[PDB]
Amino acid sequence: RKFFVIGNWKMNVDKNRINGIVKMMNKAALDPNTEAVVGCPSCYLSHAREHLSPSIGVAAQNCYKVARGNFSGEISPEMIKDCGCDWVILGHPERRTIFSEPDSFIAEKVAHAQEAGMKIIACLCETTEDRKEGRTKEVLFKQLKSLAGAIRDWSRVVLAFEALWASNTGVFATNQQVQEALALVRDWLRNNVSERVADTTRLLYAGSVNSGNCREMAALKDLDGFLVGSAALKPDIVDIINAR
Amino acid sequence: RKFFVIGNWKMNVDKNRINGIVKMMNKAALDPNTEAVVGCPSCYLSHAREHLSPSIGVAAQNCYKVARGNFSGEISPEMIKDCGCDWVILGHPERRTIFSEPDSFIAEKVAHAQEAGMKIIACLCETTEDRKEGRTKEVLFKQLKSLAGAIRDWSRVVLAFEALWASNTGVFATNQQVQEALALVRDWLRNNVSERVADTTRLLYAGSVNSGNCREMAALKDLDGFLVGSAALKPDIVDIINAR
Amino acid sequence: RKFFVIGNWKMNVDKNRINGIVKMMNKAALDPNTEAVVGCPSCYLSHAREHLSPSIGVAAQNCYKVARGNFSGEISPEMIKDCGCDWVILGHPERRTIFSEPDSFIAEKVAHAQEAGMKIIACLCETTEDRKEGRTKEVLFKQLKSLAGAIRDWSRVVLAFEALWASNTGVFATNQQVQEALALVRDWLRNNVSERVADTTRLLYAGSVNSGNCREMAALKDLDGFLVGSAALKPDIVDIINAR
Amino acid sequence: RKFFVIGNWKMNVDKNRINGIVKMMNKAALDPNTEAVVGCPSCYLSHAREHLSPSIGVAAQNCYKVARGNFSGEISPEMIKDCGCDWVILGHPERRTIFSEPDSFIAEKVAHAQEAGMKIIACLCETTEDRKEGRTKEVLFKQLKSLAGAIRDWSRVVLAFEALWASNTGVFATNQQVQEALALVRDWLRNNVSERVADTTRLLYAGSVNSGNCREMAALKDLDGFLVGSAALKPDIVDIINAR
Ligand SMILES: [Cl-]
Ligand SMILES: [Cl-]
Ligand SMILES: [Cl-]
Ligand SMILES: [Cl-]
Ligand SMILES: [Cl-]
Ligand SMILES: [Cl-]
Ligand SMILES: [Mg+2]
Repeated sequence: RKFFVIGNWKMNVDKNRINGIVKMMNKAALDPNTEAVVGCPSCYLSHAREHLSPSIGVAAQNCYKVARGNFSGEISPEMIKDCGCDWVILGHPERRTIFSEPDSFIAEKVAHAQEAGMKIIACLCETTEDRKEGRTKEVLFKQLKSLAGAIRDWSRVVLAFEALWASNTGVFATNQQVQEALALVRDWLRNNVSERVADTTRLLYAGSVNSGNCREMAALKDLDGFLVGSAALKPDIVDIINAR
Repeated sequence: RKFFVIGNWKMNVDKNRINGIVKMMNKAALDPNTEAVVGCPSCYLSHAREHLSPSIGVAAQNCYKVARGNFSGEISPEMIKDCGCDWVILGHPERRTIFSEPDSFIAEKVAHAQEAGMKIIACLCETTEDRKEGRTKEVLFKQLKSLAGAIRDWSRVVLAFEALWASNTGVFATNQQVQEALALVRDWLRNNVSERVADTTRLLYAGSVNSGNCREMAALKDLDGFLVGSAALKPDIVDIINAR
Repeated sequence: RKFFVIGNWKMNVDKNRINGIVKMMNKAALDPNTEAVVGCPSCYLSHAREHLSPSIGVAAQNCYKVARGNFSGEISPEMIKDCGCDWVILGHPERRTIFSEPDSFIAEKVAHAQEAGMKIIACLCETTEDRKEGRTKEVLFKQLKSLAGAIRDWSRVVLAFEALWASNTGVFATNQQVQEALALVRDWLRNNVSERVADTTRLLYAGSVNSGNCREMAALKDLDGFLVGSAALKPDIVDIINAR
Repeated sequence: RKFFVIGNWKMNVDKNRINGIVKMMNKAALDPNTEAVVGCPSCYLSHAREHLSPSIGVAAQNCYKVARGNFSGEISPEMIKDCGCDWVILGHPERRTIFSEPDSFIAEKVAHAQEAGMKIIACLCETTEDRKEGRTKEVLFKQLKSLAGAIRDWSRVVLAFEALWASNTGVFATNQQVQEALALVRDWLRNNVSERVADTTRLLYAGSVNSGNCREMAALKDLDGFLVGSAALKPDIVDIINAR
């Protein structure tokens, strides 16, 4: 499983900031054995893709569930590809919570993105309430069951897990908690899809990884890389790419 | 009130289709007394702005309610301006219905778009159900009260009204019912904001307007222009801009 | 209403026969006051369009209701446009009878072809059984009601009426029966859509029309042209185009 | 039995997408021991055949049951051959389900395509309601008996089996389920046609095959190749052709 790092710029960049990040990533010595991608706002996809090293992917942060139509404010996988970009993040925790996107909606998006030839970073997450009530496994099973019902080509999927109780709360997940969550996800794939898919699907930890903790975290069992928010905007992203 | 036409491309264009529309609009003999704008998918804002005559505006089809932050899949007025575009459509009926955007959410967007210096096409709509339950006044007044609370500079706002019951139900809106809906909005502004605002604010009809019915609708008493979808992709958009 | 003649080649041509027909139509003296179109098999659309005079349109004989997807054997309006063609025939009596296409199916096709910017020849028909049971008004009203629910841009629609009891039966419709049916359709548009649409929409007679009866039928009050089958394969199509 | 791969583009391509797929397939190092075909929309048959290496066949995705006639929207094997294409897919599960094509209709098409000298990819399928109830043998034998009655020249036929219950419920058929079904089909040929026909007829699996599982599935007993949809639009089609 090739080490995989995606830096999600969320709604935190403009053209000037992207130019600086892209120049930094273009100039740095990057581990050739890491597959690196950046998550870019829809309005900057073409700009980012034209300037960034072609070996680094560019992902839209969301898309809709059909190729065309009367859906003001939405973009399709077909339009992302038209901007030169191969990747899309689907089911991001911010869409699931702030925008209340249901699992069935995300599944419709994943299914169409797959038909369009996209590569997908599909996100899983558990809330503070989920973890306190002991529903971690229940929520992950439900989210995975929904995703797997929409996926026909697992080779073009990467999965990311975020513990929302560890995002700007004053608490981080322990190494054991991270390893146990990703081991649960891999065992789900093994038992409900196939051993081949379990053994080849990259599982990411989405959390507060940075220069100071990435090498430690990159050695965790069942971890294949990272989905990073704030470190994507900083030199830390180079160290994370280089964590192995 | 300066005649105003916005052609909304929705999710129906790619870069090649935009290139054809933009060439057509750049080359067309457009009435200098019409203010013309196109509604453009977020991923093509910069492309459209860079290729479209500067005298024609470019509108994003949606935006979020703050300038920046951890909002995957959203863009801000500040980012739209960073793409060189001055306009944003807010409260479009497709967002109100398909995406269930409540008035209070649209209000937050309109307020921050006002703060950011955007020009806004703020949309009103009456559903088929609203028409049959006889609550047209009730729903339109609630929508307007919400918008007006979020607007302190009406010079940068245009209002658009869609009768959702007038598209693909078998029932067609007469010129009389269009004029009457627009006069209702205008008098609400007279009663609840100011007569100066009512006299100066452009009120648009959003509906099935094309080369065949546009000259007749452009002469309705309280109509100041059009928000059009399908015709925006056809040569009709020039005839609509030139409807007077 | 500009005189309109469409020659439908149905499934009666190969490349060689198309070359013969196209050569004949290209060289013939055609009335410039007539809008001429040919109905062409899907596999020959590009060939017909690249060889036919730019003055004469090319129409596919059918299409599906979405732009793309997992629909083996179907083509979309977007693919027809990609072949350089502007027109599609929808609801042809052969598809309503042999292929049992229901009104609601044809309505989805018309609505999507409209969204895609096609020009449409939408067909109505009464069967021998309908006429025998005195249900002529009933079936035409039902078909019209369905089509009207799907049309937003009447400027891009032509309607054609076929009396199937006049097709390879040994009975022809009289000129009086044709005028009565077309006047029925035009008054339905007056009553249920608008006077302006009734005034401007071309109504065609689909039936056995050839050199010997085209001038007489072309003088019928509510007839605006012809949807021709067998004469489209013969020099007669030139006389029909020139019937006024 | 020569390994056989058909990549069905369904209704998912335009001329641009074909040109990229065709250049990729043209430039690839393809196993000369694989017979490769692509399934092409009717309106692009000539375009695909004219741009594709002669080593790769081109199949229409459907046709009608006679050579010519008053059948708007239909094409014949004779017309497909006139476009230079040798193959036709008949009985595709999308035609059997979405378009409700009955076995008797499919047999009329197969018999006429045989008369016309076509090569045929004839499809079988088991729906969700079929795997449940357990009618695997009975409905498949109905489809097979119908195809066999319409075939006098098996050298020009390939059979494809789709477990529609898999794709439609979002799961994958096991390798034992695939081998069981193809062994079932071949044993039916052995007992009801001839040993020589069972021994020489290529049986394909129609399902979600991609670069990750194609080598595994290509080694399955009684499997002679693949009918693939989504992977035909991706570089995976090269890996599938080369899976042996
Ligand atoms: Cl990319
Ligand atoms: Cl993130
Ligand atoms: Cl602008
Ligand atoms: Cl609109
Ligand atoms: Cl044309
Ligand atoms: Cl009347
Ligand atoms: Mg008053």
